[PDB]
Amino acid sequence: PAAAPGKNFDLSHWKLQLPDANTTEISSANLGLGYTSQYFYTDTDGAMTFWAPTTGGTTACSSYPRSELREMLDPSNSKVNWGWQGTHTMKLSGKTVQLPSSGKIIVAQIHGIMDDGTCAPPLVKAVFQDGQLDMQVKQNSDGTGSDVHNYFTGIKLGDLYNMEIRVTDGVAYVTMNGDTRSVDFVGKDAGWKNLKYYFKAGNYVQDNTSTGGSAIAKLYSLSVSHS
Repeated sequence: PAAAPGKNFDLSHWKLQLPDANTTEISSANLGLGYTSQYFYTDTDGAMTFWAPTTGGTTACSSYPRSELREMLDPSNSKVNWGWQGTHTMKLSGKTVQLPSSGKIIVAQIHGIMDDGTCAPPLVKAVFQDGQLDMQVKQNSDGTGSDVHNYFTGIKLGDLYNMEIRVTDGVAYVTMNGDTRSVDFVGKDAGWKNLKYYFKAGNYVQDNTSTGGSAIAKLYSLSVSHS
């Protein structure tokens, strides 16, 4: 077998969340030993790949199944996360190869978290459909209300894309393929100062129907920078 993704990529600052029955989480340490399964594997082109089925497990603060990386500043403490001040950036290149029957998955996020580690809302969701990418940014830190929608066209099922998600001083900057949009989330609602944040990338499958099928998403590069 080809080298597992945590041998190819530096995953020392991520944990992996799975769409198995008991929604399992593989620590950074285990990713580093070379964890691989039907959910997470190195494909023949080298890509780090998710398979998640729509009938998979979903946990307490998720309506849908995922095979997805969750950023761990401190591999042993998921309460260590970053905030609105300074600069925090994820860059990745990827492709979505298979969709569920909904035709929709999420391929990257910035998720909110409370200081005590409890559930908070998502801040940025990279919503992938064949030929429609919506980098949605939440407006209300309490989790009510609608998102600012940011639409990019022409990115097809199977196309390689380049993505950046940066937060600088409470402004979110969302970029597909050199097209950057921004949303001043901390200027829209000072409550965002009271929350912390971490990155996510992989396959969060927006379909939980019994007949939904499964989704495959790939990453060829993934890095996080905290200026």
